[PDB]
Amino acid sequence: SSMSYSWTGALITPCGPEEEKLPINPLSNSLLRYHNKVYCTTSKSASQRAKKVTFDRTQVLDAHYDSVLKDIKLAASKVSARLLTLQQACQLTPPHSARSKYGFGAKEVRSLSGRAVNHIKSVWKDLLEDPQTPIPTTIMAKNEVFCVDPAKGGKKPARLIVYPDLGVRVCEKMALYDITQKLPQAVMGASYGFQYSPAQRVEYLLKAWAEKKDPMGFSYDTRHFDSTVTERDIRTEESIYQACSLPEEARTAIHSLTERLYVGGPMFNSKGQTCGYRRCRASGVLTTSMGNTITCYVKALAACKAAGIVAPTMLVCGDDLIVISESQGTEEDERNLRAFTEAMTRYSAPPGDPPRPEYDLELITSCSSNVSVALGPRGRRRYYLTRDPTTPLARAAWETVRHSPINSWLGNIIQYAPTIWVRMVLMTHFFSILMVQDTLDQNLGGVNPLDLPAIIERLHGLDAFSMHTYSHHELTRVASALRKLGAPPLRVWKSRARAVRASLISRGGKAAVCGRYLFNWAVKTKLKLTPLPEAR
RNA sequence: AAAAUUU
RNA sequence: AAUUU
Ligand SMILES: C[C@@]1(O)[C@H](O)[C@@H](COP(=O)(O)OP(=O)(O)O)O[C@H]1n1ccc(=O)[nH]c1=O
Ligand SMILES: [Cl-]
Ligand SMILES: [Mn+2]
Ligand SMILES: [Mn+2]
Ligand SMILES: [Mn+2]
Repeated sequence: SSMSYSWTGALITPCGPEEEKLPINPLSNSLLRYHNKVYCTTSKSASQRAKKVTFDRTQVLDAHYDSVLKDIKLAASKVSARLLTLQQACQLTPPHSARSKYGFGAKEVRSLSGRAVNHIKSVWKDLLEDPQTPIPTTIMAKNEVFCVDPAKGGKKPARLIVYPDLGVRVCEKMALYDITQKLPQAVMGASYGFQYSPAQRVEYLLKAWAEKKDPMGFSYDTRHFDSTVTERDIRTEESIYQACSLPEEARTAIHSLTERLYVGGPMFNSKGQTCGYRRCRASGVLTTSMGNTITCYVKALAACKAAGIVAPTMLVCGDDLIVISESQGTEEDERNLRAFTEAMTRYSAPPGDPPRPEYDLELITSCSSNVSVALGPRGRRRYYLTRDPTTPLARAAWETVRHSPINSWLGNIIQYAPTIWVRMVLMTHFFSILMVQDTLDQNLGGVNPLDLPAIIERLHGLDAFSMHTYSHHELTRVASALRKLGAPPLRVWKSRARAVRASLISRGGKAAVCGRYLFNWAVKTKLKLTPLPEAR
């Protein structure tokens, strides 16, 4: 029935200019050599993306769907949710949010300039009066950095971002922000992934695993999820929103956004031409994340039911899903998973790669990450979260006139501090760089490099400084990724680390603490690391 | 472009 | 600011 998009043939033009790497990358040329492999997805590539996501959806629901949808509305209605004042919504706007066509941007919105507020007032008026005229949206290519992979095609084409004008974005928040804060957790409970921290994610998975007599796990991800979302899914989304206690004024705003924006509309490129027409999710609207998550969850819980998955414990984040169930033997597990996929496929959520039962927690990947295990200081098993370092390393080498990658180095150091690739490679590089630069004291992304030990002890536990005996999968994957980007292998990073360590120690102060906690892995005779005052 | 988590 | 979807 529904085509996902149609296209005039106008191009998807760039919003800014898309910078090139330069013949010299002075921050990362000591980190890796293969700079030719590191690229940013361009707007020229958007054409290729559009072909891959334009297709005809058909959808066939069933008693299991209906049943799951019903139960989900009974959950929804134990929720009441308020409108947000025009003003409170204005100030959830991000500081750099793309400006409005009507002569103001986010500074004005956040400061409640009166031109901005009056335009927003009229926009909300029109939402309440007119509940049908479609609302124009802008279409743009997302710029992100990867490492080329010739196995899987060369370069990925850019994903498509589709969004309404700033005025409209504020009105969405007025109508729905409060819902986004309450509905998913109410509807999905413990299954709602975003509620958890990484530590909690890991623990939730181990508890789920431990409680099965005989566990089986898998993960699922939908190919081009936003384009698989049907008009009917979006209206069913509305009807889930409506099932809460709402002010009548919200209901009209919800219903109107739904019919005017969410289910479809025309799309314009940055130069103003009509680009095409859309009848799936616009990724760029306030409801993108909540919607995806709720919709994914309905389809998934139904498909579990269609396929016989026993005692499923779920975890859902957007279109990404893990299910840990009671195995019915491998012959049955294979068959049930094929059934799961058939169902999701009927529901219009077809797999990127077909899923597969697993019986070892390390082999389940979701949101480009997985759980792994090492040994702690006293020899106890320590479970932690990690990932292929390929992309983060490529992003670590993205230097342009307009972009430094140092913040990315730090981001990953914090998020993945227990991993062997952060501890040996990124930490070593980061500290080496700043020492020589003599900018340790300086803040970056509102964090002081010299706090890191406290920060990591707070977030990952003191065990992140003493972990050893990493897994084969993890050693293999790391070695393989450093070889792939032409970076030095782990032994060299051991040498560089000893030096960085010595120089930090002999600097005294917080540096020396950094050098002793972060790099104790690097010395032959360890120290005994005690908790840190600063952390509690 | 939107959200969540981390800080 | 970082990461993720
Ligand atoms: C664009 C999205 O709606 C997207 O389709 C969905 C699932 O992401 P995915 O990583 O599995 O990609 P597919 O589209 O399924 O190929 O998460 C949203 N999403 C994802 C990435 C992003 O920057 N913004 C976004 O709103
Ligand atoms: Cl231990
Ligand atoms: Mn997907
Ligand atoms: Mn309605
Ligand atoms: Mn996904």
